[PDB]
Amino acid sequence: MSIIVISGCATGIGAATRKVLEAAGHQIVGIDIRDAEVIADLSTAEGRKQAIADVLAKCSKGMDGLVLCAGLGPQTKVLGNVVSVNYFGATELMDAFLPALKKGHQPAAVVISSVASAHLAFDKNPLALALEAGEEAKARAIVEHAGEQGGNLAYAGSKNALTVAVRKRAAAWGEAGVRLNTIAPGATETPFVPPMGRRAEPSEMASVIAFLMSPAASYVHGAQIVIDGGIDAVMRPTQF
Amino acid sequence: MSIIVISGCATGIGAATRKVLEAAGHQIVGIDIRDAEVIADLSTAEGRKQAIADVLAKCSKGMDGLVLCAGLGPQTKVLGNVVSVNYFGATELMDAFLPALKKGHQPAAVVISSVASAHLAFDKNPLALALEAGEEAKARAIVEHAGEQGGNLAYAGSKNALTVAVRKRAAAWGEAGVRLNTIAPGAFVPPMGRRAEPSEMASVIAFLMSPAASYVHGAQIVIDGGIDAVMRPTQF
Ligand SMILES: NC(=O)c1ccc[n+]([C@@H]2O[C@H](COP(=O)([O-])OP(=O)(O)OC[C@H]3O[C@@H](n4cnc5c(N)ncnc54)[C@H](O)[C@@H]3O)[C@@H](O)[C@H]2O)c1
Ligand SMILES: NC(=O)c1ccc[n+]([C@@H]2O[C@H](COP(=O)([O-])OP(=O)(O)OC[C@H]3O[C@@H](n4cnc5c(N)ncnc54)[C@H](O)[C@@H]3O)[C@@H](O)[C@H]2O)c1
Repeated sequence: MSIIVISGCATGIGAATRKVLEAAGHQIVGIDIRDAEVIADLSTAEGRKQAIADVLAKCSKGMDGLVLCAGLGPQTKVLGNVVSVNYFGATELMDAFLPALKKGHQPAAVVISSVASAHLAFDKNPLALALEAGEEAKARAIVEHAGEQGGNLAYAGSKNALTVAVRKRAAAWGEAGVRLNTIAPGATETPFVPPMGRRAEPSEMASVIAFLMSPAASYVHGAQIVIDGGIDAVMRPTQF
Repeated sequence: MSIIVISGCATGIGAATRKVLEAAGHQIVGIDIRDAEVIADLSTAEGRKQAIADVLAKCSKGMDGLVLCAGLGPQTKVLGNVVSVNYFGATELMDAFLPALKKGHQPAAVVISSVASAHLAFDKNPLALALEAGEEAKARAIVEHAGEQGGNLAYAGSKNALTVAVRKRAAAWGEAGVRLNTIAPGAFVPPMGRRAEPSEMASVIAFLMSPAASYVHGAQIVIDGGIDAVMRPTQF
């Protein structure tokens, strides 16, 4: 009846989000390497193509929501996968799912970026043009040839490009009647109480996603919601 | 039982916020020039000081929340008031209420800034140094001698300084165990294709004042139907 598609649903935020949205009465179609209705590794072009097809086959009448939580962190063995999953794993899926989203009830989507998205300027992001141009092989080569902290480049670079990608889609998605926002998590407890000085439980990310997926955020669109206990504000008080 | 102080409660977002927070079971202590438990004019230092004392008198045991919605837009007769209310009307109150908030239950505060806060860079803000130093007379003088479109300067400049002020208070409020965030209402046709209802600003404030936002602090939530994204895709 009310379908919400969730990538990266097996663990962390994706899993916590699935739990919350399921309690809200939604039917979840998850995408992940395991424990998901759609088994897929989004690190390759073919893998996402198949994941997209498998999802749509289950959402012929459309979908009410989309939450893209799949992601890989810095210090991932093969840095090329960080770029593939973090960027294309999100961009290709949201772009292919928009038609189905347009047919849903109060359709909304949330993309999980990262506070890291702001540690680099898009115009000075070594991956920007390649990613924006869909040149996956090139983007993966950039980080695998970066050397020193190529991990941070791959992570912050993909996330920064991802947040911009989402923001540049605001006009089109708005026209389609589908809200699209990102959350930018800070330190999460992935293997109430004031936020400053502690990590967040994955559920604290999920509670914000639920809000962004609900009528309470009916006028929130194209925004990046930072969920980091205040760290970003201390670091960049004049930058927002 | 659960007290939430709301400035600018008489109309707009402040009125809608009072409504939603009351529907949640909160007791509201409003601050405004009319239709409020605390009648006050935040455009002057003495007005704020009196407003602060009147509120604290009703919150001797503390308060659970604070929502600062008082504000004046560009094209206000006397521009000095735009700066006084938008900036000092917010900063002096949040600073004076922190001790009370600290005594609260899951205390949180929301300041209403504006997407206009992003139209200027803090280091290029003619009011920045003046407002940060608490030089109200000088700040009012700047906008009153700005001539053409002093209204946009007063507004954007006060809002920009406000967001920065709130962010510069993240460390202290974080240490005090009180969350402090801002929402930046939109202020042509947005991507979502329509104007916002005050209730759509209030529902976000309600969220920020709730446990659902337990890990959201020092953030500025833009509520503008997508305009900011279209205008500043690479800036956030
Ligand atoms: N915890 C943090 O420090 C932090 C901070 C900022 C942003 N984030 C972001 O939040 C999101 C979720 O992070 P998390 O901390 O909950 O991690 P997690 O490991 O709990 O979840 C990540 C998910 O991505 C899936 N995944 C990984 N590679 C995949 C692939 N190649 N194909 C398909 N699915 C794949 C995993 O199976 C997993 O379910 C990510 O986008 C991440 O970058 C995390
Ligand atoms: N929705 C929008 O158009 C929009 C856009 C961007 C920012 N904002 C900001 O949101 C806040 C409230 O906006 P609104 O649209 O609900 O406005 P509104 O006019 O409906 O409410 C503003 C409130 O401020 C009060 N106020 C004005 N001067 C005061 C003073 N000198 N002393 C005490 N109280 C005073 C008013 O009486 C009123 O209750 C303001 O800070 C405003 O700048 C609104």
